[PDB]
Amino acid sequence: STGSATTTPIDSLDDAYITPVQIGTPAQTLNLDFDTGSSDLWVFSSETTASEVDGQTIYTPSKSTTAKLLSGATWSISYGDGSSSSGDVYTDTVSVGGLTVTGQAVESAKKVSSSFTEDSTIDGLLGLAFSTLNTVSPTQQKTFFDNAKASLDSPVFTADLGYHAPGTYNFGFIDTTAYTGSITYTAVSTKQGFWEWTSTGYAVGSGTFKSTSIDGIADTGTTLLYLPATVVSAYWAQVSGAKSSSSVGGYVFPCSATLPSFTFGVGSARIVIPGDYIDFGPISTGSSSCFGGIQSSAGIGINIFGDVALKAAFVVFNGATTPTLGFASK
Repeated sequence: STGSATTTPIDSLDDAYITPVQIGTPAQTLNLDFDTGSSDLWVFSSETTASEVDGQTIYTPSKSTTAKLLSGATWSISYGDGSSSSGDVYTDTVSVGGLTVTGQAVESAKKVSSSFTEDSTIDGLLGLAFSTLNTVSPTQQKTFFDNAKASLDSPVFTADLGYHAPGTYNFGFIDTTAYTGSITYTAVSTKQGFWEWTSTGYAVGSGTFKSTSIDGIADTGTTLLYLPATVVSAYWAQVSGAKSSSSVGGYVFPCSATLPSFTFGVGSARIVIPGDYIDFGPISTGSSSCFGGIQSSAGIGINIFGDVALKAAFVVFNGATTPTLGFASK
């Protein structure tokens, strides 16, 4: 089997991407944030504290003839950005772009933190990291991909995120028309539960490539590119007037600037992030100070190849017995 679904930016900045997901019978379609940095499929629901729902579409398990309470199961998650959610668990039928999994754990939120409530466009998350990170207790549950894998034509999914435009998540096949050149594959460590890999280096603008190993995670659920402070300083040093602002919480730059590109290495291959992808607009409405899309990972504890990086590539998440990651230009 295969599936193919369009993923759409939530706003004009590409702060996140939403993908429609069918849950239950008859289908209830929710727009979920596909997150290769976590492993829970959780949704706003009829059980969510009413004051914490503001415009989201909810899953109502009582209206699904295929929903079954997973007795005794609870979940609770906290994300790298400080947000969180928790609740109980149903199993139900879940379909993404024509690919159907029966008996998928659908984690129903009883509580969500403010940042989720405040984002009306995201109805929940669909985790695509390794199932070892799944938070369901006392019986850990499998991700949608893990459940689908054996049925797929090939045990892979691909992320093709757009810049200021829709893109695609495919399951079970590589669309060879979706990228240019060849796909370069690179080793993955699953020891922390992430799609963790090592970039071979970077360049700033038309500058020379610096060969250096940069361990990090491919994370569709993180907006920005978080890299070591040395690398980030080298980038922003090429932007007149850019500075790290402790009050804002990162590098800012004059909105009048033209940003240089940023290149990262995948083996001997190179992925070029155009400068415009690195502009996240005014820090507050009407400001002429703009927020940068490349930020320091210092104090996160890990480097994160988030959407800023991934959207410059066609990315293969290869879930073979020994997983790997592939990157192609597009």
